[PDB]
Amino acid sequence: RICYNHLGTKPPTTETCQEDSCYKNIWTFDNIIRRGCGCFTPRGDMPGPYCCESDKCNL
Repeated sequence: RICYNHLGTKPPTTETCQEDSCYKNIWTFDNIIRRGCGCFTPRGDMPGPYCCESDKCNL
């Protein structure tokens, strides 16, 4: 599937990745959208970003 791992300062790379789930992380520390193919933490307001099992999965 495709999930981006851009921003911080440098915005061009995207992870055309093989994992069963990917996450949208919109906080970090630096107030930014920097994220990836990983996750696998049930997001029942548990430690982690919001994690989904679809291509992009809402930008």
